[PDB]
Amino acid sequence: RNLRDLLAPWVPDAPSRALREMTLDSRVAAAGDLFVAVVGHQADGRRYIPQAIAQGVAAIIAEAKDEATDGEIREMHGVPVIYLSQLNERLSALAGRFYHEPSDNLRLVGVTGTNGKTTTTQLLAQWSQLLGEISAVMGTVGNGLLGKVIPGSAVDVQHELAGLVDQGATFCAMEVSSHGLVQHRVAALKFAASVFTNLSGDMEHYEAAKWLLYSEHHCGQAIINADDEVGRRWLAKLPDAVAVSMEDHINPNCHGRWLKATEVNYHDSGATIRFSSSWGDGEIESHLMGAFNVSNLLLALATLLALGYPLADLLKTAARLQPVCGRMEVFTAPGKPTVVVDYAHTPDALEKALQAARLHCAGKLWCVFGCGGDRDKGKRPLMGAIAEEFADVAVVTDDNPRTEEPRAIINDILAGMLDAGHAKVMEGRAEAVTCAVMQAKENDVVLVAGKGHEDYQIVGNQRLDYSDRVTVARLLGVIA
Ligand SMILES: Cn1cc(Cl)c(C(=O)NC2CCCC2)n1
Repeated sequence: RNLRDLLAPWVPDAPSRALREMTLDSRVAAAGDLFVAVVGHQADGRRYIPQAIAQGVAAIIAEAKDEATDGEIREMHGVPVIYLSQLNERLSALAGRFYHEPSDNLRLVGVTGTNGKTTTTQLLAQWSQLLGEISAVMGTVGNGLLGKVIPGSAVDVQHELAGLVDQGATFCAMEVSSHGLVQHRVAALKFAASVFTNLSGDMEHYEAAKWLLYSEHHCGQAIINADDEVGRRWLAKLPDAVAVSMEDHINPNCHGRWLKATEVNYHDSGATIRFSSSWGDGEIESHLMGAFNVSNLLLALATLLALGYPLADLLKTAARLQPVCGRMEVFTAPGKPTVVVDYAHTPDALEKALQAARLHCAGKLWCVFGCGGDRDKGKRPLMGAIAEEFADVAVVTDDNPRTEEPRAIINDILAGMLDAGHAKVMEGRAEAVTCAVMQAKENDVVLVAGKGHEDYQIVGNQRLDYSDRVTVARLLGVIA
């Protein structure tokens, strides 16, 4: 890594210096590093130029605004300080070149939208890896190769993706936040494909801003949910985009590429998805629950088809797609009720989970849940209300009561119900789960909400070892 090489595309006669790492933070700027002095959140990194020089950085690239001309080469205490106008915009490109263009050395897929980003990301990474890729994800959960994921500027994005390339990643599924897009955090990334899940006088400027940004990015293949209203607005202007639907929104007059679920059967262990596409028709057996997750799976399918993965191979491997751990995660066993573990711990999330669960439920829908102690009490009656309305049987129990009287939390939940008396109450979460699962009929569904993947119950100050997943698994006679 050389300052001259790094800046060649922009600054013709830049000094030759060996560079170690690239950083925005003067406090971690070691000897040999490239320090990047940016202006932003009422904060100016050019303040910390002498600090960095004193800490022995090899060179500095700084914002030119008010201080210098674009590409102006100065030197301070033997250290090259090079000024670039609108450095915030160019940071991704700068970092990209520094880290040897990671997105040009793997198949990168960006997923944007409000919901389904994490699930769609994980499905893409999974399915691609099942077809021979070494796949990775970068998202809200975290970054890493599939299985080794662990918990943010334009430089960090390029640097992390470079790390995944070094680890042998050939495919990466990236969650692209709306916020990050507006702040040029992915401005210079070569996306093989961009996916849109959903959105949930003014409308003109918002759309204009988004359209403007789109034209500035290398989005690659566009894969869009046509069941979303903004999705169809995108599709109207993008004749090469792939339209995906499960609610009869493909308009075949356009003669574009498409994928639509024709019929879907939500059953006790997942969904059977019959679909047609411009790549051909087929039937997928998904082990994921709810309509939203069919949509996510169809988006991932359409995306991989668009990138040239063969339909027959994707079909062969579809059954092996798993859900995100503790996200509408189904547990079935011969002759026993279906049990779904979900982390839903807010009113809206609980409602979604129950509505999702209902689709797979021939018999009665049971909801086992509680609320956290020593936390905002406002949600408690709201979650009670939702449990009452959208489930047939509400089993109110404990969920991290902490120092707060467990029964006090339950009472707050019950307060929200029209008919608290028809709710079952059982303290001991384990016992309550056991109660729902044991009493439920074969064609019933038990949603165990609130914890999902978490493997602890906080009673008092103790963090006791407990898992919904393990409890459910033992009762059903399977492994979590
Ligand atoms: C600026 N930019 C980068 C990405 Cl990625 C997107 C995006 O939102 N793409 C979705 C709408 C058009 C196709 C899918 N926009």
